[PDB]
Amino acid sequence: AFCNLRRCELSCRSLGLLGACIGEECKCVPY
Repeated sequence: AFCNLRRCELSCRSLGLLGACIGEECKCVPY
């Protein structure tokens, strides 16, 4: 299985971050 990486990005774009993935679990971070 993959991350919901598009939803992960879109959920953190409102916070000003770039979303990424580890295995199937996602995290976002500032520029």
